[PDB]
Amino acid sequence: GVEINVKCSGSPQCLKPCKDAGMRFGKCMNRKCHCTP
Repeated sequence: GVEINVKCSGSPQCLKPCKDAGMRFGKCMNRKCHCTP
């Protein structure tokens, strides 16, 4: 279960493990963002 949010662009928190595409679409930590802006 890695979908606890649909509004959290806390980049090194979501983006540190997803330092691959964009900064957001869903959750930061637990879910390291669904990085599709």
